[PDB]
Amino acid sequence: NKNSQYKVGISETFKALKEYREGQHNDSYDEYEVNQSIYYPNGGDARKFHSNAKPRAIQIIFSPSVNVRTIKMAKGNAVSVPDEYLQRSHPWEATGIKY
Amino acid sequence: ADVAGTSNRDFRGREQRLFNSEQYNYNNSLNGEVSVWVYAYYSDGSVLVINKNSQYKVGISETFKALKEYREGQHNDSYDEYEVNQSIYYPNGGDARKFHSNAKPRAIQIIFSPSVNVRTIKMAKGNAVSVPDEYLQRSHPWEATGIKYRKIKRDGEIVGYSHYFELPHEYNSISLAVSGVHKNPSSYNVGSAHNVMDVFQSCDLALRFCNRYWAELELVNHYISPNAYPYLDINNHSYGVALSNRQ
Amino acid sequence: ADVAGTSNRDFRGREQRLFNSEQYNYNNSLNGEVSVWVYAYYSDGSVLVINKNSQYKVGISETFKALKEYREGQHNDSYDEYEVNQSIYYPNGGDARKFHSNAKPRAIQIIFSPSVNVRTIKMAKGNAVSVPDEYLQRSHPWEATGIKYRKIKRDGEIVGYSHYFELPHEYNSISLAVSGVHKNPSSYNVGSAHNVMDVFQSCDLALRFCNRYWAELELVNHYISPNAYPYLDINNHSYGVALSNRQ
Amino acid sequence: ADVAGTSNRDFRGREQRLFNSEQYNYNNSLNGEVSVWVYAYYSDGSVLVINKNSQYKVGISETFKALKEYREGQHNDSYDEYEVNQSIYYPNGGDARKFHSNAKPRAIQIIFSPSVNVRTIKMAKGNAVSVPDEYLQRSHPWEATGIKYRKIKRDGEIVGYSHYFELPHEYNSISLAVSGVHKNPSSYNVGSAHNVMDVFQSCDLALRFCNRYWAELELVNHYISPNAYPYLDINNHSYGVALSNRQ
Ligand SMILES: [Cl-]
Ligand SMILES: [Cl-]
Ligand SMILES: [Cl-]
Repeated sequence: NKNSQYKVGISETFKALKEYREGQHNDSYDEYEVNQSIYYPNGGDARKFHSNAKPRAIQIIFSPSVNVRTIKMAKGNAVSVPDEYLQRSHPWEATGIKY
Repeated sequence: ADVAGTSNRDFRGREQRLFNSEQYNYNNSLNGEVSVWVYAYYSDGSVLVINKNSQYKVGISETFKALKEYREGQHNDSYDEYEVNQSIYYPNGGDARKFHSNAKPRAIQIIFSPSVNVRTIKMAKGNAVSVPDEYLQRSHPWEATGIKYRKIKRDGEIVGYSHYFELPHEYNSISLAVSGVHKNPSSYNVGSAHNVMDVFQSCDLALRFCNRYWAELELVNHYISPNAYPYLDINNHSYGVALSNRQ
Repeated sequence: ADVAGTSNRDFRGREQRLFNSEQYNYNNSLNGEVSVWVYAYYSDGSVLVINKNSQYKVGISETFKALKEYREGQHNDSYDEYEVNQSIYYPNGGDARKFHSNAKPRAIQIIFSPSVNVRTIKMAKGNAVSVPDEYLQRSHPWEATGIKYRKIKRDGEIVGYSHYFELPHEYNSISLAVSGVHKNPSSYNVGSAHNVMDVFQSCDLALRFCNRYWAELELVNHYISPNAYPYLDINNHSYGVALSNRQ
Repeated sequence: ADVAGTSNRDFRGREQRLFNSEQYNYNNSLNGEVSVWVYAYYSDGSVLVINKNSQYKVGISETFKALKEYREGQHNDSYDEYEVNQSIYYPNGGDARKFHSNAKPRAIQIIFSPSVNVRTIKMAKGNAVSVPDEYLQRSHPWEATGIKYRKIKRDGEIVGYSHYFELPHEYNSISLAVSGVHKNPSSYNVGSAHNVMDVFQSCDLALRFCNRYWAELELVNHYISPNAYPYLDINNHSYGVALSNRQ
């Protein structure tokens, strides 16, 4: 959650959105290897096909004080590029119509 | 139809050249990305990359501690490295069991995308307690280092800009921020009242990436090359893809 | 000699076809195996296979707990998974630190060898405390599910039979047994007094196999294909070897 | 309509009574389940339940070692308990650091469903190396203990059968198997040639359940009561549901 005057946003990497269980085991070495295999195909040496730490869905909610026409989203790939290659990336999409 | 590669009717040929030219030129538009990379090189040959990609302007700011080597899911001497930090912040301030932490970076490479204006680049290279120039009272909060950036070139095209500095001495203990502004040859100020709130949104929409690769070879193979990123390796070899007016 | 592939004197050709036909037909004899496989699919993409191979008849019976994912030589949340079991056996019966155990199977595939009689197949799909139908008092101990089995076919031959069901809901918490009888088109009952003690010995001589593979790809490559086993993958692709009257 | 509870036209009333009667009677049909439970009582007040539910006949067979207390996801003295096993198998055979293992059961309760024929019940209560009666040479492989089974009754109906024996002495070290056959008052032998292969399939289709509950109270609340199972507690109190001709 972020709460601010005038404007507000959240920006998270692939890694930061993965499940983290505070004070429990997290397969932290294997999950480093998972990250390498997500960043580049066959880039890692993980002992699993699918990390259960990967999100299954995202909900974005705005307060009723937002102007919906101003909403912008940068949904990147796992190495934080909006649209396949930086050279051809618009840094956001205006997704207000979908809210 | 005309035969391939013999006439002005090779539309497949003309479209391939336009496809590459449009990518090059879109990146340099005010609609396009500007990107910075900081590479921290460690003595075990591993490399931390921090990347940020944003519209209008972009930067990275890291503390002394955040630039030290961290091996995800391995032992890191985490208690001794707290003590190392205390002895770096103030001479004889700590109780570490080592003279030199191998987690300290041996060098930094800063790379900008070719969409940066080099004259806008600014760097705050601080001491280990995050003061730019010895004491805050006498610190200019940045230096304009653009003149030091080398052109990373492939097939005669600029694919990026590199500033590299080694930290080979025991006293090279740094905090680091770098900043650049997207090219804007127009007289439309992207920060004028009309568009300033879009620049505020760009700060929130900027995407970050960070990862430690085991070797420069793994960085070139699995980070630089697959993403068409510019790079300069220890042997002064340039990587990247030339796009302007090219098939 | 006659030239290869031109006449009825290609004895190498005729023997190759008979070799394959004899394997197909031996399996369908009362001397031959009947085999069942249960595949438990987990959310991490791993697959538990349980196989049993026996003469006359064959089955597998597993508790709720035994079908849960177990990673040999890794951490399994073994204390929390005891608590998960208590909360599955009775609502609010446990003190687990999670809503959904990722060790719960997401789907089950049952496969029989082509030597099964499909009309004999029986399944006991129980609740998590191993009761077939809500309460023992009103439970028929099985359902005859043969009508639901799809033919796994290669080159027009039936190489096996598949029943697949997903468990995608939080309330899909099962115990499982399945049973089938070897084809017997004759009027020699293999369980008649003459041979009944041989069927008792078959129960003791049945060979079991179990293993967790990391991915369906590893299962296809290293389990299904090397052993000439039938299979149906998530993309509805059939695996196995056609043998009847084939080179 | 007629008023509730005043006439022979209370169809809701008649259907409720038939619904319960049909459950009672279905269980006693040859289509119905026969169920056995073994309860192993430990000194810490915990109770291991092993349950098996099958058509035609049912049993449980456990080694000395398998009946010992196992606490999932807690410390179990696993090395010392190996040594305990060696000293139980042969006097002075081990090097344990204790006189009495608190993992040894203090008592056993065997319960059968009311669908059992009590005259068919058989028990093999072995020594710790799984010999029924001192030496194999002189061992009958079972005793017919039906005469010792008490009727578990609720509202005048038999809801189950109980055999209970304490193991309070240091020398009470047992292996255990128990077996019973479903009621069959007909002259249709379910093991005659016509149906014998269905009895073989029943062995494979039998569903098993096992779990350690922390207390008899937790067993009554979360295992016995929710599943409409019969039970007899330490205070000689009967649990279960009367169904025959009852609303
Ligand atoms: Cl523009
Ligand atoms: Cl035969
Ligand atoms: Cl009947």
